[PDB]
Amino acid sequence: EDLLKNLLTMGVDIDMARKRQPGVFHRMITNEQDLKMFLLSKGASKEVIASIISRYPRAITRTPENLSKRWDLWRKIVTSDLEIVNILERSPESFFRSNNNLNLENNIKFLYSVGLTRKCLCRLLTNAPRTFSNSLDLNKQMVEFLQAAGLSLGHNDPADFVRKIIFKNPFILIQSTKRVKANIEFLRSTFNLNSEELLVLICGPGAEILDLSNDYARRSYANIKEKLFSLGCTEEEVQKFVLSYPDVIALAEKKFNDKIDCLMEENISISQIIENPRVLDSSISTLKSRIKELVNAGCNLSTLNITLLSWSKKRYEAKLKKLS
DNA sequence: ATTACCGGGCTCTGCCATCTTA
DNA sequence: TAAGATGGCAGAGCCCGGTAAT
Repeated sequence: EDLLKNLLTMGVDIDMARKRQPGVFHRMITNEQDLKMFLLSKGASKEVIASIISRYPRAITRTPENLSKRWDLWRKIVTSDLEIVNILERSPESFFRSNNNLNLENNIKFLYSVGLTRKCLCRLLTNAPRTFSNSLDLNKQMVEFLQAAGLSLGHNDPADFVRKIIFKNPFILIQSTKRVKANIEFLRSTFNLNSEELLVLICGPGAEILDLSNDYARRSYANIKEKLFSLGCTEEEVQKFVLSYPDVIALAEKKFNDKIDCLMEENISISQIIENPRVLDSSISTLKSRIKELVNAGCNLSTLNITLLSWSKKRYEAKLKKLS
């Protein structure tokens, strides 16, 4: 009845909203006013509230009480109201897509029961909020899948692998077990790779790899192989390089290639590059920016130690002064 | 005094398909 | 038999600085 006019006053993108959840508009009762007041109660700007609703309309169908109990359960994990406003601005659906506050509460029990610390639950929730809308069974699945993979390989107590992984890869619990499995095999296959080596890879420098979508790791490594092969890098060189800096798989193929070229267009050998993988941390902008700075003093780059291209502003800028 | 080695800190969706449920 | 609840998917880095090494 009064619905559409409210949303207009609230600043909502009504057309977008209708298309995302049309069933919300076929309802004889809605709590849009309650919700606005509630969020205003907790710090949220009028604009944010509109954005929120625009993207997840079903939000307006929750009761003040439900909202309050959920919010309080988030406060058992995050410490301030402002921290929660900010999360919801970036990810409304995670808060509003369920209304099962019992299940939420059990997740939290379960996560504690698995040995994670508040510091960690806070980390999950802040970066991977949607963890807390998973059903209990779904969070169990994954956790049991990790435990399994823990003991399937050398690790003495999976309990502590689980934590290492979840700390380093706070996005692990909202990936399918399918996806994660495949990325593990891809790793095992393509490289050495005995249980011990693999474990350290997964908990550490290549933890991101487990979150890559189906066949993306295959296809990015391929492009890495081809691109380096094309430059006279043997396969062995190629492996040592990627195992020493597995992060490089995440880059989009064009981004990797570009980077290689923009360096090498300035007469930096491929050999110089793969022997100092970390230079690829820098953005292309950071790279060319810095490349112009240096050639623009006496440096020839052909024979310079290039580690500095990926140093901090301070260490880099310091060294640049000294070179003029 | 200066570089190497290595690990940390930010990282926070939005959509579509497929069940449940009332 | 329609909404709500849930699972699952593609996407595609950068930067800083403590401490060891020299």
